[PDB]
Amino acid sequence: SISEIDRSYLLSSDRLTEVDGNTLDVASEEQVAALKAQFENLKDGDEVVIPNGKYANLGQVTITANDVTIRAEQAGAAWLTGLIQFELKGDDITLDGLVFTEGGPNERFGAVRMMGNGNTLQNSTFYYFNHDYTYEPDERRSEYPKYLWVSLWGKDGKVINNRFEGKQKRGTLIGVQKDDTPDNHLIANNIFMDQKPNQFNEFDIKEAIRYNGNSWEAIRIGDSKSSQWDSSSKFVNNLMIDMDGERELISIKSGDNTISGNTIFQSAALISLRHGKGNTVENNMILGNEKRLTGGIRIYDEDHVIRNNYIANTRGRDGVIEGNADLRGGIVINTGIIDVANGEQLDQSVKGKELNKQWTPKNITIENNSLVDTEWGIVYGNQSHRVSLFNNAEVEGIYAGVDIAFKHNVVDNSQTPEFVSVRATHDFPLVGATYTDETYVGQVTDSELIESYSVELPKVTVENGLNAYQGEGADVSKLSVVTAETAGPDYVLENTTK
Ligand SMILES: O=C(O)[C@@H]1O[C@@H](O[C@H]2[C@H](O)[C@H](O)[C@H](O[C@H]3[C@H](O)[C@H](O)[C@H](O[C@H]4[C@H](O)[C@H](O)[C@H](O)O[C@H]4C(=O)O)O[C@H]3C(=O)O)O[C@H]2C(=O)O)[C@@H](O)[C@@H](O)[C@@H]1O
Repeated sequence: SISEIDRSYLLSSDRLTEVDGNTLDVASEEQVAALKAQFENLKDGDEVVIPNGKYANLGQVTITANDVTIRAEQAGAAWLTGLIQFELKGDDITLDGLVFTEGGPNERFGAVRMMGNGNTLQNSTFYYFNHDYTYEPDERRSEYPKYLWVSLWGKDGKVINNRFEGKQKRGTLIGVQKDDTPDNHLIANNIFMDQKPNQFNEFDIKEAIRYNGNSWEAIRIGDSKSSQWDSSSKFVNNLMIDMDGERELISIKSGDNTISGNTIFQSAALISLRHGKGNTVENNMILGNEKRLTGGIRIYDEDHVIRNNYIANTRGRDGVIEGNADLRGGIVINTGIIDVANGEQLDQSVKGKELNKQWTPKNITIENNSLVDTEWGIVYGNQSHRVSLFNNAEVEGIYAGVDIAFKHNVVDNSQTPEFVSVRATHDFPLVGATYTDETYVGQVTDSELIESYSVELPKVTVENGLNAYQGEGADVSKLSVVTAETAGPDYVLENTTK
């Protein structure tokens, strides 16, 4: 039952083999060199099968061949340590069953740079791959370097059935580096665990905290320069546990993406529609389990669809680092810095309103969500933005969300009705908000901004440990918890080192 879920349950499956790292032999400098030549002399259609063992410091491994598979002889038993980057330049390259641990990326765009079309990373495990690369506050501004683990630069990439555990230095774990056309990447059925910041005193440098405490996402799809183009990528059916990197768990920074059906458990980080248009966030199960600074989804930009999510037991309103508009709750409609009600846009040529700034939300559909025991439920934004991560001046000119349509949502704080189910604010009234058959039980601040809603719960049943509200809220038929029965590789590792 929902409240009783824990990591052990989420991570258990009888399908999983144990791979003992202690039973693996360390390849010699000679054997590593030989493995390396094999990689680089591949012909199209070939396979490289890596004998069980631990292989230190492969370094820069460039794959130019098409239609090749690089795989462990036994899944999980080819451990790649020290510095390594697979740079996948050919099309239709598959990496399969690899382990990256006790080492770090040889170049900052990750252990795996998926640059061709149809590249795949599957059944693989990253375990605390935070080591061996220089990691210092820089001379210019005391900024620590961002190192990713996987990056996607081509088309039709798939990152499926992997485990990405313990990313604990700065940098997004997966980055999509796209161009002007749709990418159609699939990031699905992965396990993400234990990302967290400030494990190496990065935050001790107080003047640099706004940026040093930023760029710890689990995934970033697109970026500010590319954000006004469609990616059409999918982040679906993933299991995320104790992912606490930063304010954004997932940063969507491009258009037409799907972020749906993921289970997000005790993660102090929000799905963030940061830049770009027309993104859809549906059927996710966000189970905060009462952990501080958990939350659902925060929203900038236009045309998004947020429907049928189940967001439960979340806590906390204000992130610890200031000036980053870090306002949390179940669903947060951010302020931005442009007058969208009069058609204003962000624009790379307009000083102060560049594409990396804050697009006031507009034309948002928020329907059939169930928010259960959320300390801050639907939060209408009031943040004051800074000019940039590096300029701490406050922007004068802050606007509220526009044309926000709420329908059939249920915010059920019947357990602790002192919790704020809907946080409206006369400081920033929404413009053209509509309310259709909303149900809000618990505190509603500035309720006179809201035309109508019901304060009486429909009939409530429990189906599969979820609340089902008769005729309203998230349809529980569309919802299920992702566990290691479908997510992650088909093995677990023993005798690893952080
Ligand atoms: O969430 C907020 O309310 C808000 O978020 C912060 O803004 C966004 C902006 O896009 C900002 O520029 C910044 O993104 C940078 C950053 O450097 C990030 O790591 C990423 O870098 C990518 C990108 O492809 C780059 O071109 C690059 O060379 O490296 C990549 C990398 O992964 O290293 O994207 C760039 C960028 O595209 O501009 O942070 C963003 C974010 O965190 O969501 C900021 O306004 C913050 O104060 C505020 O909290």
